[PDB]
Amino acid sequence: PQVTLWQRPLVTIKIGGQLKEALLDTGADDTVLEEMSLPGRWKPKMIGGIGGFIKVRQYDQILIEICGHKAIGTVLVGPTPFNVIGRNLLTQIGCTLNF
Amino acid sequence: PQVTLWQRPLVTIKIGGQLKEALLDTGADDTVLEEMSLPGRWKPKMIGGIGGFIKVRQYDQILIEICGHKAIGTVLVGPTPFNVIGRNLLTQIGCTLNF
Ligand SMILES: O=C(Nc1nc2ccccc2[nH]1)c1cccc(CN2C(=O)N(Cc3cccc(C(=O)Nc4nc5ccccc5[nH]4)c3)[C@H](Cc3ccccc3)[C@H](O)[C@@H](O)[C@H]2Cc2ccccc2)c1
Repeated sequence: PQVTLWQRPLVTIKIGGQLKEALLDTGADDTVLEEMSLPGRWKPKMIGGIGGFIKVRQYDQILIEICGHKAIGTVLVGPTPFNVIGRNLLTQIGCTLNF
Repeated sequence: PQVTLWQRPLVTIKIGGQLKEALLDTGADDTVLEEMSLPGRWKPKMIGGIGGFIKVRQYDQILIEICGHKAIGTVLVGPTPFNVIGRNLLTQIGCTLNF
């Protein structure tokens, strides 16, 4: 659908059997989610934002359903203030910007 | 134009007589630019991001031209790693997300 930006572009995701809301974030290269229960092995990673750097657990091959749309990719789980869907997944659900 | 998200959505802006490149960022509420010479009066502000919070100077009613589109708005200048156009200006140039 089309989303204007007068509000935050929030969507529902289902991940790991849990329902969450997340921002569709075109500035973010990677998807990063607040700390939560995911099955599996992960590897530590460090990522940067405004404010500085944080350490996150990287999970690969995770299935996310964003709106109805399923995608599989790497997810980083970490101390973010908000769940953000980044370009790695936005690409898979066919998201574009238009102006 | 429509922009797909396989690469960072960068655009040229002109602000304060100077030409810069900036990311179109649907997840950012506010616009935040690296340190630069703006004239005028400003206010301290702190904003948060992934990584922590930073202190910035807020300038109001500044003209930006982003592509050939003029907008006036608040801009925050400070130590971001990259210039970010946030939704406060994205709404003025008519930007939309579509999937
Ligand atoms: O993959 C990422 N990295 C990365 N991959 C890697 C791979 C390998 C190694 C290292 C790596 N590193 C990555 C993923 C997600 C987010 C970010 C960092 N990231 C933000 O940090 N941000 C804060 C941001 C940016 C601009 C403006 C604001 C804003 O207005 N805030 C605000 N607070 C306030 C308090 C009071 C009053 C007014 C206020 N206003 C906020 C928001 C996301 C966000 C939104 C809400 C809450 C938390 C985070 C932007 O949307 C994002 O695109 C982006 C912007 C940005 C992009 C690059 C550099 C710096 C910044 C990076």
